[PDB]
Amino acid sequence: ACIQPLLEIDRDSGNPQPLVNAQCTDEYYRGHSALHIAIEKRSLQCVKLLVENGANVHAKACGHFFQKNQDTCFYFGELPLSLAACTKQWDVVNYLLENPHQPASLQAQDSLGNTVLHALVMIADDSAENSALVVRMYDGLLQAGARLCPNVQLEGIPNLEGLTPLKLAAKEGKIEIFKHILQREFSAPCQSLSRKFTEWCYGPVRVSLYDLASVDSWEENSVLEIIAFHSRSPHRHRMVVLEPLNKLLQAKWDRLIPRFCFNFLCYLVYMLIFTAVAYHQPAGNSMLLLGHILILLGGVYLLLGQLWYFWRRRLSFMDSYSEILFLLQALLTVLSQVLCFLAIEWYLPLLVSSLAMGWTNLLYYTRGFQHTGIYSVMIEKVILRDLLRFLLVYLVFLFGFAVALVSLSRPPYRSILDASLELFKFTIGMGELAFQEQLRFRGVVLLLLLAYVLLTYVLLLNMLIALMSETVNSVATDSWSIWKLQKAISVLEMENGYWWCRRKKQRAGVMLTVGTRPDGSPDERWCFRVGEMNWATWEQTLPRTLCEEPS
Amino acid sequence: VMIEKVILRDLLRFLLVYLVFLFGFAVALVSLSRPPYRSILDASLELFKFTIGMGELAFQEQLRFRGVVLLLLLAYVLLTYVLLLNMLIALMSETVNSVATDSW
Amino acid sequence: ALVVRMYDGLLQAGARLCPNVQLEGIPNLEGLTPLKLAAKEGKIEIFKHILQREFSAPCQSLSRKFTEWCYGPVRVSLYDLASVDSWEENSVLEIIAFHSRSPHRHRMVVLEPLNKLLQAKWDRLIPRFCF
Amino acid sequence: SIWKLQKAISVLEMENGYWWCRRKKQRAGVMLTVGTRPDGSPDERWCFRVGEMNWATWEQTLPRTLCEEPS
Ligand SMILES: C=C(C)[C@]12C[C@@H](C)[C@@]34O[C@](Cc5ccccc5)(O[C@@H]1[C@@H]3C=C(COC(=O)Cc1ccc(O)c(OC)c1)C[C@]1(O)C(=O)C(C)=C[C@@H]41)O2
Repeated sequence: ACIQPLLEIDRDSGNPQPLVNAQCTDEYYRGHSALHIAIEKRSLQCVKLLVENGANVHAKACGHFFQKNQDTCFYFGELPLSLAACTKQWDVVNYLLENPHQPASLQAQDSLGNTVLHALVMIADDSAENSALVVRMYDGLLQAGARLCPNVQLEGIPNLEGLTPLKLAAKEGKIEIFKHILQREFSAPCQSLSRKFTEWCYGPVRVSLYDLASVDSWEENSVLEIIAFHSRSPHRHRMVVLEPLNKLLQAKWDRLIPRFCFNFLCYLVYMLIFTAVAYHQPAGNSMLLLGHILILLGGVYLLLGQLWYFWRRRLSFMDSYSEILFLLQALLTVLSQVLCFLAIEWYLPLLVSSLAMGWTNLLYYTRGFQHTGIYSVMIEKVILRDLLRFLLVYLVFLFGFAVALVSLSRPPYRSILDASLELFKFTIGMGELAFQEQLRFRGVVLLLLLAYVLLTYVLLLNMLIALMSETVNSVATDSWSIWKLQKAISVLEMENGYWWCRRKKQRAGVMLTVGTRPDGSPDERWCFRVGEMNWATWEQTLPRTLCEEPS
Repeated sequence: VMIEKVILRDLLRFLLVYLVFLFGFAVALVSLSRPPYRSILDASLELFKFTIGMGELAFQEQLRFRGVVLLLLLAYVLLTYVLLLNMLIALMSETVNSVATDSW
Repeated sequence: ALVVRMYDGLLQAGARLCPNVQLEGIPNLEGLTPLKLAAKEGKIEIFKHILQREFSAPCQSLSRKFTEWCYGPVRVSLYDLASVDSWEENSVLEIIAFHSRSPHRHRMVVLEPLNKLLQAKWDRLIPRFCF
Repeated sequence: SIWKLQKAISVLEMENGYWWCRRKKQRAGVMLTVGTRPDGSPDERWCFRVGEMNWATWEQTLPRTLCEEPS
């Protein structure tokens, strides 16, 4: 009851700065206002009453409680309409849009650049209860924006990074709203906000068109490039399998199979030349000088290509494993030929080390096939995860027992390294244990060898059952989707061209008139066709088609 | 039935990967060792003996580059243990997620 | 469900009949209140009930879980640490750790007021562990 | 959870102190007034703050709060 007479009193006194537009002053709670409180407390009547007296509906609540990544904070954006949208209050959003005094604007964006659609992207994590809220409020705000301001396209407005809500949902890793936005069908009042159409439906077969406005890799800063090279989430291999993306990447791979085979044969010919030059090193001196020159050129080529990769689209151990191994082999090759040109005589271990490393890098090209590509994915995952803690524990046990046997044996076990070598021979199955008959302390040496053998059998058995428990309690589609993500990164690399000659890339998909716009010229969109077959289509209603007869 | 399905499916890609690793390391040891490892075949035979459990490794004390030979042998042993471990868990991922009526 | 229903009913009835006496303070001859007994004997369901307990308008002081504020979906909930804290002698944490003999000890450490408190102790004691 | 129990035993042992220096232990959590008792003075309890995020809060009934603004 006290609100209306108090505002009448504050208007009667004649202040220069009003009471109803009041901002909190603290650093933790800066810029907060009574309108944010009224929207938080779910009271529509107090919102109407504060609006009619003249509350600022674009008040930017920029406090430290209202920022993104601080602990136990609520990031809704700054504006009141973004708060009303995030807090599931539909009638408050409706009144704030359609009031006669001081209308809230959908184009209005916060200090971080985010509009209300970006905020609805940011709040989503995972549930039915969060996801249904976010998709319903997203669709409702788009339809309300088409009603109130038809010329503005609300999904075009970017953040301060330069991202639209679709690119933001791709980067932050939100699967549910990204999957909703890519395939979105609207009805007869406003159908031009759709991204999915049906071109024709002759019986059970039909042809669905998908829009590729920001999805195609032809335009810079795509969705495909953001999933491949800019997203940091562990959701990245799941987002590649979705409905317009899988067929598009399969089409690009089927276009680019010949260049993959050509790059394979070029690398194989390089490694055979490098093998013959490292074998015949020790007339023929002319052919060996030509061979050394070709190896130096190949090393400079691979080194510059990998440096251009790391400069261009990076800034990350498991994701960039292949590029690291190619970089090490290239640097060791160039360094070894520099030392052979200067004759520093240490060129031969670097030469054979880069030779072995270059032959074992031939498993990069086994990702063209599924049957062996998933196998090399598993080799990466075994080397990076499960081998290193085993080596940690094993080297602790090994050098503890080595120093014990060196110091207890006062010709057997002369030094720490020569005792480590015999204790490592026990692991292979080549090591010798016996009753020495010359040492004074024979029984203790034999007891320590028996204990070492039992402990390392325990360690190997543990490693095996740890891998079995990790693999048997795992989803089958994960290895398949990691392989698909590797192919997607590979096809986006082959599309960009070689480093010495940048390629002129082409659009994908046909250009056709999808409909009429609200104003003037008809809607003209680049679309990608996916054929579909469904046998329950006789029950549901027939959708509107762009064409009549299948072509 | 299981013998045929093990031979045709699992063993051949393992042999592919293993022979790539094997002959890469064999040519490296032949060229690095300037009486040990006299030829490509005679060094491939020793690196294959390491898989049986019969293979001899030592600090050679006559070659100039002893430590690099020892380091390459240690790396070969770890990589082949990784490959056999992978083959085993790949068969277990095929066999755990299968219907029991199918072999019958 | 029987034990939690009758436990709450007895607390409300004793709060009505004899208000000054607190029933949950009276110890056994072993020295234990019912929360320490539920922690010691290994009973997960009633221990989990007592640690997060909310009562209503007639008898509100019998709760052990309070909400300090709720701004939208976020809230800060206040949990009482009367016998849970390791400052006092013969705690619930000491009884779960040492004096319990059940096979259910490791399941009782993961409960909602305990997980955050033990993480907040471990993040403070990291440097002495490295030392 | 077995590993969490191991860290719990470790943090109790480090909190108790060494044998040669019996360390003085400190209370955890803030002390604040929760409400009034049925007899006389208000209740002052030592409490531990746990933050939570819940999107089912709108359909349910709103609980009693001890403070007004999030501070
Ligand atoms: C960067 C890492 C992690 C790495 C660099 C080198 C030292 C490496 O040893 C490891 C660790 C290691 C050490 C000792 C024995 C085995 C493995 O594994 C690779 C790394 C592991 C091997 C095995 O080859 C692979 O990893 C398969 C592979 C290669 C290239 C790829 O692009 C690839 O992608 C699928 C997979 C290659 C080596 O370079 C090699 O052949 C020699 C001489 C040593 C290998 O270190």
